[PDB]
This record gives sequence, C-alpha cells and structure tokens, in this order.
Amino acid sequence: ANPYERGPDPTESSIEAVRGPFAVAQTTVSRLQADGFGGGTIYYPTDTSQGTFGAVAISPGFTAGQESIAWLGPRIASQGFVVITIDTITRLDQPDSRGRQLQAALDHLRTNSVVRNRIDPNRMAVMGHSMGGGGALSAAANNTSLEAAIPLQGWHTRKNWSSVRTPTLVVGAELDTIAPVSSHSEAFYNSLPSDLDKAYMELRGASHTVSNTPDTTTAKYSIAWLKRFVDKDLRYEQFLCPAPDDFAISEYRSTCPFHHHHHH
Ligand SMILES: *[C@@H]1O[C@H](CO)[C@@H](O[C@@H]2O[C@H](CO)[C@@H](O)[C@H](O)[C@H]2NC(C)=O)[C@H](O)[C@H]1NC(C)=O
Repeated sequence: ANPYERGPDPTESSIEAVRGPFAVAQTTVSRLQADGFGGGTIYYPTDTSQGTFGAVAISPGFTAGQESIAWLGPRIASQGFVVITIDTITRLDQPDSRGRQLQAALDHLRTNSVVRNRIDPNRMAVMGHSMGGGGALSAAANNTSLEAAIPLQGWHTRKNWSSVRTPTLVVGAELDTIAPVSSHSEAFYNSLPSDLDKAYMELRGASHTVSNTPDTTTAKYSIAWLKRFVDKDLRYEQFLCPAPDDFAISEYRSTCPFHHHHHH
C-alpha cells in the first residue's frame, strides 16, 4: 500500500474542481522571515488525520509579483499539498536565481512554525511561470531529490536539461510570443532525458498570460502530475496516460506509461 495516498479516489471532476477535497488555511512569510527568497504565502490543508503532505513552491516570472500565480496556491493545496507561492527578492531576478529562491522557499518550510509538522520534507516539487518556470527547471537540475517540476510557459536561456532526473511536465502556450514554445518549452522537453517520466502539454490558442488567471487545464494536469509523482499516487496516472482528450490541449507528448518502481 502506498503510504502517501491522500483524499478520495479521483475523477476528471475532482481534478477540475476549483477547490479540492481538503479545507485549506494560509500563513504569510515576510521578507524578514524569508532566507533566500522574497517572502510568500503558504497554503496548507488543515486536516492532519491522513498524515503529512508533499510540498510545492511556485515562482512568478520577470516583472511579476506573487499575485500573478497566487490562484494556484489554494487550488493545488486543497488537493493535499503544502504550497508556497513566492515573491522573488526583486522582480528582475533571472531564471537560475529564481531556481535558487524556489529551493530556499522549500527549505523554509522545513522549519516554518506553522507547516513544518505538516510536510513530508523529502517529497517536494517546484513550479513557475515564465522565468519562474526556467527557475523550476534550474532547481531540479541542481537538486535531483525533487519529486516533480512543472514549468508553465517557461523561459530560460539554457535549453539543455539532460541532467534533470525529476519528473517534469512542460506546459507550453501555442501562441506565446514571450516564451515561444519552439525555442523554450518544446526545446526543454526535447532535451530532458528519454528515460525520464515527462510530458509536454501545449495549450491551444493560448498566450503567455494563460497562467496568470485561473486555467482549468493547467490546474487539473498540474494536480495530476503532483499527485502521480510527489505522492507516487497511481490513481492519477489515468488522467495522464493515454494522452488527455481536452480541447484546450493542441499537442501532447509523453513517456507514458510512467515508471512504477516496486519491491513485489
Ligand atoms: C545550485 O545551488 C547552489 C547552492 O545554493 C548554488 O551555489 C551558490 O550560489 C550562490 C550565488 O549563485 C553563491 O553565493 C553561493 O556561494 C553558492 N554556494 C555554493 C555552495 O556553491 C548554485 O548557484 C546553484 N546553481 C544554479 C545554477 O543556480
């Protein structure tokens, strides 16, 4: 039995839900309290009776505040995760710096007085939009212990991610002119190792700003990815393999079926 399964058996409805099965509360981390990042908001399930939860850090992109990705906080946390949406030290920080700040935000959770006993410190993930998604890839390349990475319309000058050993969902926007998929998202997917559990999801007709207000497709598959890999929850593979049928997805590539390591 998988000790990390949380919540009821999922359906497409449950992963599309704006609020998941877990009631959530929040706490604020000021810049003074934040070593190595610009502060943030932590969303967490109040129900402790099922055990601890994996942790997720989410970064905004260049010139953007926490507000540009804040909606992901409660939407993911209510599926059974402790999620910190960060501000960066400055809004002009570059992608690798954002990766270091994502890692610093995860490390903060380990001793945060409100959530330190709610996280499993060894099951953590990174996400981000635009340069923050470049940061998510950078954090994974710099920390092979991370359990999942999700760049959303990621932007980075580094195109080669062959050293990443963290299951990665790359979400591109078809009509993105800021981080065009042909030179950013798709190139990232192509250079991730072939033996990695990975997927590329292109959002039909979408512009760069698709991640800055609620997008059900982004939320539902981020949730399924975090469940499948942060929690090793095989109940969620059904949504990722075979390729999803959503109209909002114009292209899907993956290494389905994903690896299931076992001692049977
Ligand atoms: C990978 O993580 C390490 C550890 O945080 C980073 O190395 C630090 O980088 C900062 C500024 O970049 C330096 O001030 C520290 O002295 C470095 N620490 C060590 C132990 O070397 C490294 O930059 C990260 N890599 C990337 C690409 O962001």
